[PDB]
This record gives sequence, structure tokens and C-alpha cells, in this order.
Amino acid sequence: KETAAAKFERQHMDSSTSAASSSNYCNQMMKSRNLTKDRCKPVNTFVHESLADVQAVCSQKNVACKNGQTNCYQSYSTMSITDCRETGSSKYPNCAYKTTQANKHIIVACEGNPYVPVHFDASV
Repeated sequence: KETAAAKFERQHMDSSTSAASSSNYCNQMMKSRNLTKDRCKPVNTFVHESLADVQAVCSQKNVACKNGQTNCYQSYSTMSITDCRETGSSKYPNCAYKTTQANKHIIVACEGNPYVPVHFDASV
């Protein structure tokens, strides 16, 4: 049973890549990190940083999470991300995603001792 902290890592964390590798990168990852399982996930962004530099966002500028809450942090720093937005042509079983690559600020929600990222909230 995945602890949230690792679930986050499975849906959000690809450190082994500098950035998107192609464009069916999205399709490879969605699939490969089980997001396309019980349905196709609407959208999912992936961070291309070390877990260590990401977990340390929990000590960076504290912001309100989109949903109204208060355990969210935004990186002081810019970080490379790939947004997997799903498309029109996407019919789970076959979820089709569009690789949109960027190098921007992540805002995540932190929880637990150790206080790690748990939810990816947004990116600006």
C-alpha cells in the first residue's frame, strides 16, 4: 500500500531524465506509472529533478494550495517539468497524452514527519 509520499513520486517524479525525451514520452510515462489504470488521468505533471531538491520545496515559500489550504510550497527555484495533458482521441484503454515541456516553479503540498511532498498542486 503506497504511502502518499511514494505515490507522489510514482505519479510526479522522473529524475532520470533531464526533460521530455520525445513526445510520446507522455504516453510512455502515464502508462508506465499506472496513471492510465482504472481510467485515463486528465492531466499529470512530472518533475525532472532529484527527489532531494523537490522534497526541499517543503521549506520554500509557503502558499495557499489551489483548493483553499495552507501546507503548500512553491519552489524558490525553477524546475523542469513535463505536463501530460490527455487529448481528444483518448479512449481508455488508450489514453493519449500530449507532452508539453517547460522549465517552471512547482507548488506542492507537504505532509508528515519527514515533511515530504504529497500532492503536486500547481506550477507557475
